[PDB]
Amino acid sequence: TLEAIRYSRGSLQILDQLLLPKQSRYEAVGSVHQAWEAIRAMKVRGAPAIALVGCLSLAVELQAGAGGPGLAALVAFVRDKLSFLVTARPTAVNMARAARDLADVAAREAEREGATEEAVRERVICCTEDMLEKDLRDNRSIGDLGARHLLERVAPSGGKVTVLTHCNTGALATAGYGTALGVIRSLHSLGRLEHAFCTETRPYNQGARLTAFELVYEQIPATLITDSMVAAAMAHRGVSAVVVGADRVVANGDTANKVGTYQLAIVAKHHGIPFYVAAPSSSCDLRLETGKEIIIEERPGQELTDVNGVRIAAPGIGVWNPAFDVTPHDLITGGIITELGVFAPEELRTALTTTI
Amino acid sequence: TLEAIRYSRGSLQILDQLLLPKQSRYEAVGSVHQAWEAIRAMKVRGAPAIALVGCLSLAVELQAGAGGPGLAALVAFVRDKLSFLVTARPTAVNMARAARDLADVAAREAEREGATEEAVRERVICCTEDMLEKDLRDNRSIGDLGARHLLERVAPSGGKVTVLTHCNTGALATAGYGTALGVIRSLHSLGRLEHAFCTETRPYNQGARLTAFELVYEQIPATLITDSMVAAAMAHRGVSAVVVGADRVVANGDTANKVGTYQLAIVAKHHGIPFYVAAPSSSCDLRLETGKEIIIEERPGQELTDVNGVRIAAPGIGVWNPAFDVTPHDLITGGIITELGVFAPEELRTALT
Repeated sequence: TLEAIRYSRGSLQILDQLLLPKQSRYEAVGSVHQAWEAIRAMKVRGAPAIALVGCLSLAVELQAGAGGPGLAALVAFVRDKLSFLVTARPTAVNMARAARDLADVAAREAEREGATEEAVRERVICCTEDMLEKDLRDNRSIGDLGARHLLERVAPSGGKVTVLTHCNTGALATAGYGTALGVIRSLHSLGRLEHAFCTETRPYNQGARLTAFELVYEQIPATLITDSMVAAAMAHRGVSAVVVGADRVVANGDTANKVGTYQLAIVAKHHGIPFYVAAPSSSCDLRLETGKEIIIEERPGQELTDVNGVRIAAPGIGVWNPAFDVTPHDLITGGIITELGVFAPEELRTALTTTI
Repeated sequence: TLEAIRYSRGSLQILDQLLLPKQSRYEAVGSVHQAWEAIRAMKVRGAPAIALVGCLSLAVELQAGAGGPGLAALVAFVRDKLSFLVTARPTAVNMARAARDLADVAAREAEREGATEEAVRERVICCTEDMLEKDLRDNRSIGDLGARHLLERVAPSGGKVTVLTHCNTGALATAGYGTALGVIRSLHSLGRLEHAFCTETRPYNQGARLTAFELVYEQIPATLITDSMVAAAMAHRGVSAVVVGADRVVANGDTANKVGTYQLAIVAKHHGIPFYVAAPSSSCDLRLETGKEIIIEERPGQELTDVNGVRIAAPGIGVWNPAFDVTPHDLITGGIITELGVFAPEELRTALT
């Protein structure tokens, strides 16, 4: 119901994150170029959402009858818009990945016997619409499967749970519903969520800005705390499970995620509560054997020292501003929640490649 | 060293913390009333510093020939200003503690045979100056004894250390030198400090504002990080020890301190590095046995949701803003550093009884 992407045939709107959280407002995305400019201006947030916004905007152009006339002029049209869509924010694989599928889908269809301009046009549109429903359905699965495994682990006989989360993994990082925040939604909709705790997530503040927003909007009983209150909250506020998202999960289950996650896992262990990572398999990168092989992005120190255009920190001080940390898999005590089920880290590699 | 208090007989100045960390400005305090206002204004921070600024301000007035005349007049004068000083900012009980003792000092001295007005005047000034020296010399023992113990524990083979700290515990929270930051200063003078890490310490941002300022000022090699960055810094930036301050230490060594401290202790233990609480014995409270007797103050949520007059947090979210958490003595693996030296939590009661 909370939608950062609104799409219907011939109609695409996006929620402008630049205006959040004071104001929630939608912007109409008329063209591939508008999507490109919106993605780059960071109105659209989350690699899976960014991918979906670019491809959906192509389908709007196609619905409008853009591309061609011809067919090879239309395949050419599609491939050009995608490779241009890949240019917007090559932060991540999602756009490039989706571009291949569709472009492959167009080619296979154009290469079909009796192929026409019209067949390719609709086919590309329909697969694009398949993508969107697929992300929504997947995120729903992560939330439901995650909520179920968690209840079985923590309160199997009935009884509510209190969940603490980190950064933003909800409707504002995805097509809709979210991952870790999806799990919270499912618990809540089952009437089994006592309370949700969300951290500020310095220095980019996605937890204070975006997660708090979603929880208020959903009228989910929630409390915001600082990153540094996480242990006290586990000790004195009855937290019984921790669920986080992932930037990247590697083959052994080591998980790169927004910084503070590795701290959360340590603190969860100490208070003996299960630590869950919730991520789609498209977020699991099975090339890397270990979290060692992950480069940690370091961002400019000013982004840590300054907030809202004003420097808070003392002048001259050195700064370390890693965007992420890596959580070793032995701390992922709850599991890794995917659209294909919840997995113990040692099981992840084999389960992803051998089950549908 | 950095001075938030510059005092000479007949001259008192204070660093204005409001203008930090962008500017350094020193303000004269010629009167008890002026000190009272600077304290209300929060130009002066740290309970021991507040108490000293007030007592020294009376000392400055007492140097002025102010108070009296007679003897019994001067005592009432001293006692009136001290009781007056307490009114400004009573959350810190250090001023109230100081007022009694000084009032007791003026009285005890007034009570001597052959008493003179002059003898009480000077005595009260001299006592005030002794108080300042004691705070300074005590904080220095905390730093020196802490650093020597920390080095023997962590780098017995020689070699430099990297220390991570939390909130502000330096010259800007004390009379000078500081406690946990005093330990970092002492490691630095010994040439044994590789680096210092200081946390932001949300939501009042003392580490970002004040600690960073102190470290830069002393040209101590230092790096500021967020509170959520602590685990990654231990694991990947070679932290060899954690040293923090204390709001309060109870008899078993359970320690109440600026929130996030309990988190640091957990994370420190994970990475197998010693956790140190640095606190003067005057901050150790033998009346409570156990951390379970400590009541945690919760501050207003707007102080967490807003930075610098602007709401960061989304509208309508509930907020928890405890000022402190309590660290169980089991996690204090380095020890408790007092002006007498480093104590294991279990040694502490008999050491201070």
